[PDB]
Amino acid sequence: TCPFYKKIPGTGFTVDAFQYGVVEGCTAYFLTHFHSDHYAGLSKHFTFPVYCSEITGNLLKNKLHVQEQYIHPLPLDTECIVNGVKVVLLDANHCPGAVMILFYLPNGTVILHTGDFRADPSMERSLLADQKVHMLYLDTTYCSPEYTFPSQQEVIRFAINTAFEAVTLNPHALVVCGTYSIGKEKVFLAIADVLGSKVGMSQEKYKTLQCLNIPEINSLITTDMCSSLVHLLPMMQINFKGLQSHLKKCGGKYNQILAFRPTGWTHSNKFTRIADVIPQTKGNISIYGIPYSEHSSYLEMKRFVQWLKPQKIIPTVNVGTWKSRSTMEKYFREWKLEAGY
Ligand code: NI
Repeated sequence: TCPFYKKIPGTGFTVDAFQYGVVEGCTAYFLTHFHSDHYAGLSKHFTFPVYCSEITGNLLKNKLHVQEQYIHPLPLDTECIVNGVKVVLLDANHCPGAVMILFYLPNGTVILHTGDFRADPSMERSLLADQKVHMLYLDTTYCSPEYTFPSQQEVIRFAINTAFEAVTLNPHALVVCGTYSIGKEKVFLAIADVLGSKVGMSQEKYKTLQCLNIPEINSLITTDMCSSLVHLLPMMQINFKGLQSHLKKCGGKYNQILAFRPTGWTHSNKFTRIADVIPQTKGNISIYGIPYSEHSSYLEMKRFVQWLKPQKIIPTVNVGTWKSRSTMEKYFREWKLEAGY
């Protein structure tokens, strides 16, 4: 059965609720982004209306084989009427195609669902500035003060310089980047760009990337591994065993691997700076774990919520334990008392 935080009161709408069969009363199913916990249950046999961004729609069609007739793509930053209710989709600053959804209820209530997001001060000058929000359905992935990490810009600087230095010292070095879903493409794109290379990958991943409306993508990626010195591999394969095995396959083209594992937060954050991060090393192979997040830090989240001043907050992540729920409500109350709403 569909949980309460996936239902929108006073509508026939659900959000990211595809793994429960047919939901009684649902006239339209919203999908915020193309990540598997969120699309879980969609397939080519689905026969209800799906509302989403253009990019999420390209991926539903080509990767999941959902039929064209049930795909309703909406432009961003645009007031749209769906089943007689006004809605707006806004960029979530998560992965490609990810959105937040504003719902204007027929009774005058205004709801924001964030989907997954990385809060940013630029959201404070979207269409959110222009009216009040009564309920906030919030991505609470990192809702605790210990969850710190650098900006995406700083992480990317670190990766580019690490790669450029290593390959300038040893032109026979190969760079490998891990991936298991969409998101974080800037990591491998920025490294490839500084090395004057395209990114090589499997046919299945090249297909996924072609769905994303990235400018000049055909100049940036390829299925021809041999021509490229940046390779993507499934994240599971980013270990000494996997990478050794991969180095064999390149046929004496390369004598060293430098690899990057993008993670969310890791406890190495609580002591060490991005400047100071070191790899794990075995022989001619080095693996760097880098903290490239596409979710809000605690500080980013707190700033967004204090600016929005919602009357009620409904969390959508970490909801399964009494201790998590209780911890989150405490931070909400401090935030509210500090800012005066
Ligand atoms: Ni996500």
